Amino acid sequence: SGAIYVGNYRVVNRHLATHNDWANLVWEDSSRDLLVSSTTAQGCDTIARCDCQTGVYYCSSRRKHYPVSFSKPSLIFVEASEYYPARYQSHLMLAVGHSEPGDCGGILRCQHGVVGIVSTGGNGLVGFADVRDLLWLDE
Ligand SMILES: COc1ncccc1NS(=O)(=O)N1CCC[C@H](C(N)=O)C1
Ligand SMILES: [Zn+2]
Repeated sequence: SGAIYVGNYRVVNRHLATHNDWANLVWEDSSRDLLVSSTTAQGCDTIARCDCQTGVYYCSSRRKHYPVSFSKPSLIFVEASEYYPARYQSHLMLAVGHSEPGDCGGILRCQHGVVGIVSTGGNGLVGFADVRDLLWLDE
């Protein structure tokens, strides 16, 4: 679990969005596993606008932060799950690191701000949904 809170927006994994997220929907994209809902309170986070390929993510299944080198956002094949059919997920960045399904929503940050959230994993890999190209989150 986990979300990004920026301005009057809440960014969550689309497969973990609640009834309240869908009732206050701003934008969603199944191919990216992202959903953004509106909030009444001002958020605590800020978004990186950079090309960093290293950073630190929070792993709830270890209660620890880990440093990572990750690939540039790209279209990657993701096996079928209870939430989606087998498909290509876009804007996904991979890194070597521990993750379990409940780790989705953990934030990946660099020195500039939030880069993305955990969205995929397995066999010593962890995949993050990028949010740096969503410029409208800042206005
Ligand atoms: C070890 O398993 C995981 N670890 C972290 C996050 C996720 C998994 N499991 S997953 O990649 O199969 N995943 C399951 C939930 C939906 C996700 C999606 N973005 O399509 C894909
Ligand atoms: Zn950066």
